[PDB]
Amino acid sequence: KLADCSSKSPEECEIFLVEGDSAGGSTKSGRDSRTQAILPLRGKILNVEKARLDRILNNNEIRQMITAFGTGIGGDFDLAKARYHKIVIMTDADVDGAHIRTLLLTFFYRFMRPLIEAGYVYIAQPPTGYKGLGEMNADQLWETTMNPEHRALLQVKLEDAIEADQTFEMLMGDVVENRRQFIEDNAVYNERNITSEMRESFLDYAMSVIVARALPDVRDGLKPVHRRILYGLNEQGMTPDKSYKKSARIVGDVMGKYHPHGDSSIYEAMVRMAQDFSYRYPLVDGQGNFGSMDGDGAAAMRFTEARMTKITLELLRDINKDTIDFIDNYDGNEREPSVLPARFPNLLANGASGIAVGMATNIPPHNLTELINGVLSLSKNPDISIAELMEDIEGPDFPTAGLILGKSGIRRAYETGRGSIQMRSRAVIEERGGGRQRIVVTEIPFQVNKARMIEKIAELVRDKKIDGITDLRDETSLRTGVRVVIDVRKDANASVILNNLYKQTPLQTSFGVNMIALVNGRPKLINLKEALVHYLEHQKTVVRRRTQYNLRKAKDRAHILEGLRIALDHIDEIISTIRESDTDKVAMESLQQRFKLSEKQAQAILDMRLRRLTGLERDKIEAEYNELLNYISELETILADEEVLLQLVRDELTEIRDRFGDDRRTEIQL
Amino acid sequence: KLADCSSKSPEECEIFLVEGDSAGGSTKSGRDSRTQAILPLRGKILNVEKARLDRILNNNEIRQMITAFGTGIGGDFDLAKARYHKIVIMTDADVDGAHIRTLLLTFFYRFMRPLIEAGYVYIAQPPTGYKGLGEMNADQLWETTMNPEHRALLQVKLEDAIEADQTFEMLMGDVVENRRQFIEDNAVYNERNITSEMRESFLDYAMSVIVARALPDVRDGLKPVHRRILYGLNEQGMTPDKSYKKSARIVGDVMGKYHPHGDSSIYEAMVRMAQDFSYRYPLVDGQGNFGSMDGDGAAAMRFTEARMTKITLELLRDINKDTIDFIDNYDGNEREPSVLPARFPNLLANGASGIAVGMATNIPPHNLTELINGVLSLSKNPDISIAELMEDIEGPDFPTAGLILGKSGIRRAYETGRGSIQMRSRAVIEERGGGRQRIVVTEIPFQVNKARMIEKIAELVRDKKIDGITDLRDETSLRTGVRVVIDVRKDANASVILNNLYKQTPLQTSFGVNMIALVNGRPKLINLKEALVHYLEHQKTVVRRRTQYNLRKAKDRAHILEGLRIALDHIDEIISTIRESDTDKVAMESLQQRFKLSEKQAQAILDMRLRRLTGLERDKIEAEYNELLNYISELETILADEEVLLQLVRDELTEIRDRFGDDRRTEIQLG
DNA sequence: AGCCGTAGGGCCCTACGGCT
DNA sequence: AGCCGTAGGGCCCTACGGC
Ligand SMILES: O=C1COc2ccc(N3C[C@H](CCNC[C@H]4Cc5cccc(Cl)c5C4)OC3=O)nc2N1
Ligand SMILES: [Cl-]
Ligand SMILES: [Cl-]
Ligand SMILES: [Cl-]
Ligand SMILES: [Mn+2]
Ligand SMILES: [Mn+2]
Ligand SMILES: [Mn+2]
Repeated sequence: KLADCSSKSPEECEIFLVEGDSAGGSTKSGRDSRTQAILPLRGKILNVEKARLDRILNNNEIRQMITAFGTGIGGDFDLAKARYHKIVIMTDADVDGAHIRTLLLTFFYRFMRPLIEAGYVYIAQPPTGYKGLGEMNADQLWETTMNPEHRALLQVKLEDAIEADQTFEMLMGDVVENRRQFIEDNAVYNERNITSEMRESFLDYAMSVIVARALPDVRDGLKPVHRRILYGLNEQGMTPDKSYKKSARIVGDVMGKYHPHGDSSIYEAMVRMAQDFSYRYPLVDGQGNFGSMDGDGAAAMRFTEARMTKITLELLRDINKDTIDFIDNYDGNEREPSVLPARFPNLLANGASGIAVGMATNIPPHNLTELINGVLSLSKNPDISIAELMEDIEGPDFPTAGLILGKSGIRRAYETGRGSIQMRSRAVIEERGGGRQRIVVTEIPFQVNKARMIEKIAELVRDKKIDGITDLRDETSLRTGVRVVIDVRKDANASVILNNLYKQTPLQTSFGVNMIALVNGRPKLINLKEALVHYLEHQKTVVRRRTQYNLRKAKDRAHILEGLRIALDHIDEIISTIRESDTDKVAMESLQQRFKLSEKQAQAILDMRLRRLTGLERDKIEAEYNELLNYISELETILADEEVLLQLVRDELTEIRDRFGDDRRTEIQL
Repeated sequence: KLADCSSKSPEECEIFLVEGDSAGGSTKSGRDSRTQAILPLRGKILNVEKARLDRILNNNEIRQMITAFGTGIGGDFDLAKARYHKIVIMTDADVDGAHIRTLLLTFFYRFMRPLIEAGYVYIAQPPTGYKGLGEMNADQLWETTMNPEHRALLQVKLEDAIEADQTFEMLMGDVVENRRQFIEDNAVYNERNITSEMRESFLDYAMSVIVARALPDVRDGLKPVHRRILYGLNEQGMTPDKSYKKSARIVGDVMGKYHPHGDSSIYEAMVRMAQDFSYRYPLVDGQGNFGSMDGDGAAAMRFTEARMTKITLELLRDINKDTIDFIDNYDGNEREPSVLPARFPNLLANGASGIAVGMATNIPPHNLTELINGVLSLSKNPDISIAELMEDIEGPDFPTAGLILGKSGIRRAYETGRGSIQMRSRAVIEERGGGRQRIVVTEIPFQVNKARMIEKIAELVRDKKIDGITDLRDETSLRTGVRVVIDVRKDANASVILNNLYKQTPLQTSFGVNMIALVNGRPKLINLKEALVHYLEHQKTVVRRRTQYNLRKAKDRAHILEGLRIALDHIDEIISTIRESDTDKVAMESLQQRFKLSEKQAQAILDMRLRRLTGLERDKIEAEYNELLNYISELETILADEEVLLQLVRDELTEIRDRFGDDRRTEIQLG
């Protein structure tokens, strides 16, 4: 909805395009309303390079810009009717605002190309460090970005019409592989030429989606939003032994500290982590309505509560023992983990699916006993083959159970990273009395919506697209579990109906495996052994660093305790020394001198409470020291022999297998 | 919408009504889907005692119920066509769920009475402690509420049709005064008869809105949502000196801790406190788009940042010195203040508007300097008249400045608590060249939406209801301020046009004063002096309790200093005593009997660190003891003489006036 | 009239890749 | 063709009282 300017001389009038009304309100308050109109849009606009033509012309946003510009489109473009001589793209200073700019330019170039050639399209430059313009105060948006006296608008120029053509089709067109080859050749881990602006802005968007949004890290199997939710729960001590915490608090916590994005993305990613039909090993324990297999969303975040599951403690275990590198957060006010310790193989256990740019990923979940057995075998034989690994890891193990048809799709996916896996419901034919039968479905394929699949069966029966079905009911319940009943007409073959259902409904569904994950911060198609080799290497690194951290801290503490033991052994001299010093600093110097102490030891002596001089407190000091010396010698044994450290890796993985390993759910049928 | 059950036999089928899809999901997952259908609604349902039939019949929620029930309505009702023989009202277990229940009952009583008389209407009893059914797990909603083996449904009974009629008309009808009377007459601060159910659930709703939602407390000027926000900022140290904090963290924090309601009510309440066109003395310091006078909303909470203003530190000043009573929060997991110390008279300074039940409140804002001089005059003269307080407090002072026409409406509002005050835009007539003129408006009345005012004027011009306006523009800008231009046709009398605009548009707007506030937890219409009296009596209690807290605290400390003095004087024997003690208890027991020490004194000695034995601490400890003793008598002098306590209140008020007092913005012109 | 301000409640558009 | 899941972006109904 346009906020027009009062002047009607197009030569001096500017229209700014902003992402929405949050951004529009700061822009309206700061503008010069005589000459500066504002059109807030609605986020991502239609990609006209990919869209059917009738659909573009019906698009509400497309239509409001055409109307606003007054020019018309395509053949009917009349540049003499433009209502503004500066069209100013002013999206947010983040990667999504870069994307929206590339979509806006695609539309101008494909439908209002003379606007560009006439020098009418500009790119505003609002400062970085604000999530959107709505975060800026009006006078700041004026002085930095909109005031003609200070701003630095870039004018879009079209130099090479053929290169611009090709550019728009490669970046914005539907041939993914040309977009993908552009990203790989260019990935890096005033006036403005449109080709160049399109390239740099789309690459800026595409790389961010690839390494910091849609794909999981090979080491902990997490995407950034999930890693930040799980770190946020741990920062707040939201452990299984504590009471549930309001989901609104959690989301608001994670958004402000670590994840500068919309609340629905954070909340709905936390939700998936609590759903036992989505996560093979759920990472979040939800209290309340957390959605169903029928596609119902969760309850609004003001109602639900959450904490960590017990297995999530294994993801976070030893995160504060210098086991993983922390990084600066998005605004330099917080620290966050680049990766979680991940003391079970979470990428394969829970799987992943993510639509990135130029590529996607689709990793099925696995049984945790089999995975760790697989890692165990790899650790005892670096040259193990994929086939040997499949003796441990039979194939996927979906939270929703069901059946897998055959093994060659599994084997291809594990050997190459790509493969097609036919999944089936668990369905039986059974008698219902009076000579009649029914088909009874008790498990359905992974990621299939049950209500949607039932409606698809009702549509087929209604439209006479399948014969033999008299009735269709969902009898699922907490007491029953999943139970879908399809009653068969008397004397009709119910095996033929079922096989037809497998052909015409999601009762059979394929899972296309496409195992892409971040390896060393780069997207990579990996096979099964590589995924396990990267995980095992992470675990050797974590436990080595935890050992190195534990040894430093123990030695420091022992060093302190040696000072307290000296003080307990010479308590009268300690008192005399301190009492005869004017100041704490003279005391600290004199203690260092008399008793050969370090500064840290002297300050520990000065900080000791008189209660530490009682009998049982002196014994406590001696006991902690003796215990610490034994602990130090054990830690040093581990760092001195790579084999002992590798054996500690296997032992802690075996402990996790025994505590959290469960039975396989999906049956793999020959 | 409707998740129907599979049985088509009505006598065994039940339909549960819940507030929405969040509640519906838990209900749908817990139900027995053979006999239990579910219809989520959309929150507050239409009050059909107040609405006419055309609106009712086209309301989406009402239609869905009628279709689902199958019986038709009114004279078309047919009990034989009921698709269920149990209609179960299962709203959330909170006062707004009680309200929705009264609304649904009203609809059944007025359109489907034979359903009640057949005993087909029931009330479910989900357990308390959940914000909505969407917080329960599926299985616990089944076992507590839906399972026929353990549930306690209430069958709605109609026992006297004359009493029911009158009850529905009184509680839900148009006339407000009968509703207000029922609340006043009744407020206290497995089958169910419908009149009892309607009176109980409605009174619960009404009392909760009256005393814990829409009306300000007379002492600190705040409604519960605003108090909890501001307390929330203070408990997280979001002070003016610290950086801004993310609005979403604040809102999520306040909702979990103290305010179990929608995030839109929390965020919008914080937003208004940050608007210098809404608050005469803004309590929240906002970062980003916090809305405008055109009725633009604030940026969404994921974009904005907030902290306290400096004047808000005065609302919170002394909150940690036992000056106000803390209470348990909604779930018993937290403590929250019942009232803030409010070291400036914030009820009148910032005003309030609120719609409650059976009553509303409209308090206009005032100039801080005038208010405090008012309170000061009062404190010197309990018998002071309203005319004399108006020598200090001339009338409201809107953040939007503007003009007030005359004093008679102000005077009536201050004497009785009610009165109409005419607000006028600041408007001049000026030349624009070529012999033509214009009207220029630079200030609009309080709470008038500028863009809406402009389009009303434009509407009068295009509908030829006002002569002589040729053009109209909004030239407002950050550099210019508010500036609306109205061009006048050449030769037209721009003063006639102006006067017509005051008549026909919000350019002139009334403020209807209705000073209702909470006095001792009860709503009360109060005049200006009573409002000032209650505030001053608050300031006396706060300063007296603060003084008593510092006295208690200073005496505990001097006591500790006396025990440490003794230790430092016998430090060798203190150390030995301790060293030969196996446990801290034996040490405690020994120190007390040897040096005549209390438990806390001997605990302080055992807690003392070694660095405290340096040779100037004894004098440093003696130094603090003798100032503390000077400090204890200063405090005791205040508590011994009420005139001194009163003078201390005046002194701290005068200093607040000097630091935050500012000039009057609204001009009162005579009438 | 419809607006003030705390409350109850929810829906739909867009991009992106790969499988059907 | 339209589904999967992280992302960008917003709008409407209801109660309540006084004018
Ligand atoms: O308690 C907390 C904690 O952390 C938070 C972070 C962030 C946000 N939020 C919420 C809000 C966006 C969600 N509602 C948008 C409405 C627009 C619209 C239009 C038509 C139909 C519908 Cl249904 C809707 C829904 O914007 C924002 O930033 N809230 C919270 N709350
Ligand atoms: Cl300590
Ligand atoms: Cl304090
Ligand atoms: Cl208005
Ligand atoms: Mn944005
Ligand atoms: Mn509710
Ligand atoms: Mn008027």
